[PDB]
Amino acid sequence: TFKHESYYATVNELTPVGTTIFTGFSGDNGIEYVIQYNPDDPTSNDTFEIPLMLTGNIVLRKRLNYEDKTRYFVIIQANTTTTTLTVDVLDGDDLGPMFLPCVLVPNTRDCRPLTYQAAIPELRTPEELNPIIVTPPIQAIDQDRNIQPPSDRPGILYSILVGTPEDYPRFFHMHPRTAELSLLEPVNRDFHQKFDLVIKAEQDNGHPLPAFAGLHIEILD
Amino acid sequence: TFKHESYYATVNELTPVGTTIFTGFSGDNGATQIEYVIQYNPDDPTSNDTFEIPLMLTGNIVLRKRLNYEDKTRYFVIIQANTTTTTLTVDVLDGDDLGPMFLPCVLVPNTRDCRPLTYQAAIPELRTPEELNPIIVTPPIQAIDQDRNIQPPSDRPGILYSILVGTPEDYPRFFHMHPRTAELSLLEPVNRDFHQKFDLVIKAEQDNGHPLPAFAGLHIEILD
Ligand SMILES: [Ca+2]
Ligand SMILES: [Ca+2]
Ligand SMILES: [Ca+2]
Ligand SMILES: [Ca+2]
Repeated sequence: TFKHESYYATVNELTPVGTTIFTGFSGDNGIEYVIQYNPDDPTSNDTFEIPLMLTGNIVLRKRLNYEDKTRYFVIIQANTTTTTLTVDVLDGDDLGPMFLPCVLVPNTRDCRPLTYQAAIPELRTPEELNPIIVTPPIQAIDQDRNIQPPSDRPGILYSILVGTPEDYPRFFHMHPRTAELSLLEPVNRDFHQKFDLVIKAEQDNGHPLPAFAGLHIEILD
Repeated sequence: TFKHESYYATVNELTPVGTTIFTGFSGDNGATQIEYVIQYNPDDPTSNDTFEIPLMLTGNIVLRKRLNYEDKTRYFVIIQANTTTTTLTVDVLDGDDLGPMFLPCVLVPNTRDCRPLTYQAAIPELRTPEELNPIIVTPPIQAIDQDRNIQPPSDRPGILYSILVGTPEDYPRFFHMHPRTAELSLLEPVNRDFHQKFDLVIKAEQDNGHPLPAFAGLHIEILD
């Protein structure tokens, strides 16, 4: 018979296969330990294993994914008595940002491509137009919705990656933190009728994992 | 007094902060209380920031910062015992934290980002799939893992190609993309009176449950 009647572990979703994720039967706290097929949670015996049947330590056998599954009920049997180990997956930083709005493409987890829009009158000063209004507003968030603790959450950096015509940096500046768009110089429609830019949103923590969107800017009368 | 002149560990780049990554001082295999602490290494300054010994008496090494195979793959960790030092060489193993990239990948100046791609094709009107297939795309559609050194090779995901979205909306009637080769097939003759051009978005993703997709444009002109 078992000392507690149920047990609990957490595992970061990035934990490599082969890592030992629970040792709590060691130290008088639990004899041959083996994992049972759990009818109520079929995939748990595929995801976790006890390689050394005498110590009862549990090793991760398949790669986890917070987006697919966050809780496992692992039935462990001893030689007879069973117990349930509940294993909660902790969300890890394996995804980058997404721009909003994100309308999912049917039968995917991918956002439908997005082209933000702006329109600038010709021959008017930065002074009269700034900030330039983008529709919908430029806005990105982490696809990782439940990183803990909150101090581990990255910020997002916005930028203009590339664009046509190639002299766009002369006319536009994007704020790296707010995505606010600034005209730097009046535009003459005799020389520029439209700009087509690619905007980037990335994480500031050394793991950019960037998302991209379009920004089309019309130049009016 | 250390038992070996130097030591060696590997660590997967995805290993969470807080994980214990080397235990090889623990079973009488280190020095002969006995206190293990990490020194600043002048020749590798960031190693003492990346690794720590929280329990000074057991000498086990715990990862303190998140690793990145793309920035750095080898650490020289100086460990001192109280007194005598030794070097632990730590190799980072490439982990699956990046998805594919379409080729060619020409880097955008001052970024690590591929310049976006629009693949091109041009189909004559009124000609059969039989006479045109496979449709020639320029450059050829093709993606590879951004993770360049995954080991062993049996751990490498396969790549799945698809047409994500497109305009005009009846493109699936005329075009099929092979999920594994990216080969593009015309399914039906095109009449230029009804269809002049197609603008598609192509996706390349991993088949291992961690898609991490890349996207590219495919423009198709319909000629005389
Ligand atoms: Ca995640
Ligand atoms: Ca993230
Ligand atoms: Ca990698
Ligand atoms: Ca990969």
